[PDB]
Amino acid sequence: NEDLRLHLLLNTSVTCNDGSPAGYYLKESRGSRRWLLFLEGGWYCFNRENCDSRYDTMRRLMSSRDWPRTRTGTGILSSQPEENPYWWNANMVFIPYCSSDVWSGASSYAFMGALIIQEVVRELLGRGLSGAKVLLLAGSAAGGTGVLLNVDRVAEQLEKLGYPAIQVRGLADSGWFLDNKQYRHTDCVDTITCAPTEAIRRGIRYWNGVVPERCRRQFQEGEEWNCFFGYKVYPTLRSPVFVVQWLFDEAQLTVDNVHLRLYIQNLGRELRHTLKDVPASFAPACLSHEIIIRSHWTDVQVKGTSLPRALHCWDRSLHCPVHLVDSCPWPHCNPSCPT
Ligand SMILES: CCCC/C=C\CCCCCCCC(=O)O
Repeated sequence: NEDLRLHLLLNTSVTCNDGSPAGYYLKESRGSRRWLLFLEGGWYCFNRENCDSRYDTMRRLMSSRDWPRTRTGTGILSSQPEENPYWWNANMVFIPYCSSDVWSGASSYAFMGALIIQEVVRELLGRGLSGAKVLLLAGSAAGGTGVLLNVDRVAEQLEKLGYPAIQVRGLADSGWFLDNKQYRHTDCVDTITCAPTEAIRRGIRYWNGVVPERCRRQFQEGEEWNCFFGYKVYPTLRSPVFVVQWLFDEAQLTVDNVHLRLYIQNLGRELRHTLKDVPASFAPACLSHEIIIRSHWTDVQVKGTSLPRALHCWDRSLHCPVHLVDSCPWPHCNPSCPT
């Protein structure tokens, strides 16, 4: 009924990590010229040991063999007006994360995250995307970072094939991280604990990871890893991109080696600073991780404006405030924070 339905890619060369076919879930919207393509998150692995361990304990993130044939859209993928006041009628696409590579892989464990996005788009042309006017590439966590890496690729691809009437845009949620110093230094062993900078150096070589050419050209060769960090990729992006980022992201803190005060401040403070020249943003002062596909994404507010209203104001100003960093230095100084 309102279910998004599973499709597997007709090009079987484009796969999940274990060779199973990749795919996408879709709920078509009679009428709408608006497309929402959401990239799922779920960490990553950068060497054999970590990927083997991910494969045994979090196998859904590496294979499509057990994917259910349908799933219900939630938050911004919801078709219920109460849950998704402005976007409920869009064409809804969910792209499951089965490449453990922050959607950067292009080598044909296989790491193919960038080609999966590429392939999904090509398929959707023949499903009404050909007749589309707005394409919003959204994603949470690793999927939030994957938007940054892919949004201009997706734009370029759609010109090449003869579809300049589609406007590609980005929404990066909980995907904007700092390449910073750890609280308590430690070796690059576990995914959860390895430092942000070393993790991706490892990752990019392991995944034959590719980054957007406009960021790539403007770095020394073998230095491509820099382009995983929002502040370094962003000013280079041609596509308009809205940034949703908790000031105190739980994933950020886990790789900075915190386990539940002067350090916190510095992080929270620099986040404000990295975001002061991104005009499209929504950074509530809470302790959390991800929001755009949670049903309670309508409850959060900064400066009187909800997240759904901010994105709408952002959308209106592209065809009502849009830059909204919550103003304090402490998690739980904002009464509408979740749970
Ligand atoms: C937070 C680690 C440094 C960020 C570097 C590259 C992007 C990876 C983002 C993965 C977020 C991990 C949490 C998740 O995906 O649910």
